[PDB]
Amino acid sequence: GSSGSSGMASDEGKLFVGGLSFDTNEQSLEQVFSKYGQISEVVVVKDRETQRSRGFGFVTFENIDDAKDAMMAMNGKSVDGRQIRVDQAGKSSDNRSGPSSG
Repeated sequence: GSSGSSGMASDEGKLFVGGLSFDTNEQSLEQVFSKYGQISEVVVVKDRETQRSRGFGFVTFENIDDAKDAMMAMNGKSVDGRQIRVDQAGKSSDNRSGPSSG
């Protein structure tokens, strides 16, 4: 097929990584994404029964450019001899509030 406008440019900060090796943990990822740029936090989705690892995760970056900066690097990279991919994940979070005065 042939696409016209090749460019989303709608990064929010979170990245969508898939095909992560079981070994790949919240730390490993960071250790890598850290060499590319700054990181805010990591999130490795897991099952509810075995609670091991679904097979994908997401690393939150301070700002937008911060993430996209690393995406252009990981996007189609090999972490420890793998073939995972990286691209704009999107925006997914739940509201939350906390006390101030006590």
